[PDB]
Formats: sequence, structure tokens, C-alpha cells
Amino acid sequence: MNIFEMLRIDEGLRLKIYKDTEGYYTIGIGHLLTKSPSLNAAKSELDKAIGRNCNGVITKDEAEKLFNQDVDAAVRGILRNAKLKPVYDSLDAVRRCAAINQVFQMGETGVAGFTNSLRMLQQKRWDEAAVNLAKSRWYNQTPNRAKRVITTFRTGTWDAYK
Repeated sequence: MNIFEMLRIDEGLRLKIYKDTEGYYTIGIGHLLTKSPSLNAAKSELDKAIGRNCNGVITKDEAEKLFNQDVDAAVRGILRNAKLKPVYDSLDAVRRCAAINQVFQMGETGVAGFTNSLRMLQQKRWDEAAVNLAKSRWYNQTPNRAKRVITTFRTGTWDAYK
């Protein structure tokens, strides 16, 4: 298991524009297109992202290219963020994947606001961090995915992903 395999499980792969868990137009492996309710705005964003007129559909290669960009961007966001970087750097490789997963789903600013969880994770208070992580809109809205990510933070193993 690695971050790509982990996020592929959590996000799925769909080649046609779909709505994510929040109702927002998305494509590929959790590539958010826009928060606009206008499908034409989503299609414009898609065409711009891919560099051709897609008419709402992409190939697997194209989806994987966006995914590479999105993972890369998530990591670089973490490294540029004064609140996230020290916590990320304090973690082992497996827990770093959990961190990337949460930032991928929620965005850098959202995760940077998880002050008490960040502190507990840097302190390596794993069970306490796991309890805190679950006291969240994130957990309540996507509990099966959040449980997997939290188990990864708690244990530093891939047990939740088989």
C-alpha cells in the first residue's frame, strides 16, 4: 500500500463528471472541478484541466494524470503550511499517508484548523488523537472513510485498507 492506492480506494475512479459526497462536480479519482451548481461551469473547468474539449468524459490515463497532480499539490500544500509541516515531518511514512489523505479530501486550510488533533499527533498520543479526529463534521459525514483514515493515524499500519 501507498498513498495512490489508498486514495484510489477512498475516492474511486469515475470517467464521467459526477457529484462528490458534498454534491460538487468532480471527475476521475476525486478531482474536484468546481463548487458551482452549473454543469457547464464544471465542463469548462474540465476542458481547461485536460487541455481539450472533453464533453464531460475523460480517459483513465487522463484521470491518473489529474490524480498525480492533485497528490503532488496536496503534499506541497502541507510542506508550505506553517501549521501542517512540523506535524507532517514528525510522522512516520504510513501516518504521513493518512495526513495526505485528509488534506486531499478536506483541503489544506480545513486540516490546518484541526488544532487539537494536530498537537496530539505531533505528541504521538495516538489513541487520544484518534478520539479527537472523530469529533468532527468530517467523521460524521463520511464515517466509513474517516474510520479507515483514523485507524491509519492510530496504528501506523495499513490494517484498515487490507
